[PDB]
Amino acid sequence: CPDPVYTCRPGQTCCRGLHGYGCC
Repeated sequence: CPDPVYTCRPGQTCCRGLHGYGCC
């Protein structure tokens, strides 16, 4: 999640694990 806009909740880190961008 390089872009400024956040897809997930704040605080949580964005991980590119699963096929789809997620927050873990």
